[PDB]
Amino acid sequence: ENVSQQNCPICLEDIHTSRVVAHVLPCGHLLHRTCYEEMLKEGYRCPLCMHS
Ligand SMILES: [Zn+2]
Ligand SMILES: [Zn+2]
Repeated sequence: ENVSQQNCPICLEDIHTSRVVAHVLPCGHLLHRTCYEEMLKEGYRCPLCMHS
């Protein structure tokens, strides 16, 4: 399984290490701008913490 290539669990979309487009969460996770709003809206436990 291609786990070496990251994905956005916030909405099952694509994601990459480049944080110029992807906003950095203060816990070190990346998500596209809109998804930063979506996630921060909930303030829920960051699922990305399971994958690194
Ligand atoms: Zn997303
Ligand atoms: Zn985290």
